[PDB]
Amino acid sequence: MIPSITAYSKNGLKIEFTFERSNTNPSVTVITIQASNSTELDMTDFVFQAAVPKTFQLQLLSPSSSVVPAFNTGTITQVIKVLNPQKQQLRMRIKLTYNHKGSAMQDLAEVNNFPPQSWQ
Ligand SMILES: [Xe]
Ligand SMILES: [Xe]
Repeated sequence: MIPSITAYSKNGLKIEFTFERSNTNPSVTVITIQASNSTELDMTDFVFQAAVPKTFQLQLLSPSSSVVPAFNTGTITQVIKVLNPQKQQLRMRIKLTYNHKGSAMQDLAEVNNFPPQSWQ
């Protein structure tokens, strides 16, 4: 009912967002993030961070793990709750940090493709 989106897809790392409206607080959208890794090597010590504009509040819940396993063999799932008291267009800056092939990777990206249903 809220379309899912690919929030990020780069360097073998894909982050999908699925959305649900909170049953508790109709101003809250619950985003379930799924990180997957299409590469041959695990992405370890993986950390998702996000920031949203001033009018919103965010709660990031604990991720399912810290490894995005190679070959799409599973995902990291993590829930972000977004409170949007002013029904503003949701947009988000995400920061992804992980190790891959022994190297520290980090990328900052904007997610500006939130479906209207996620914030209207
Ligand atoms: Xe994640
Ligand atoms: Xe960020």
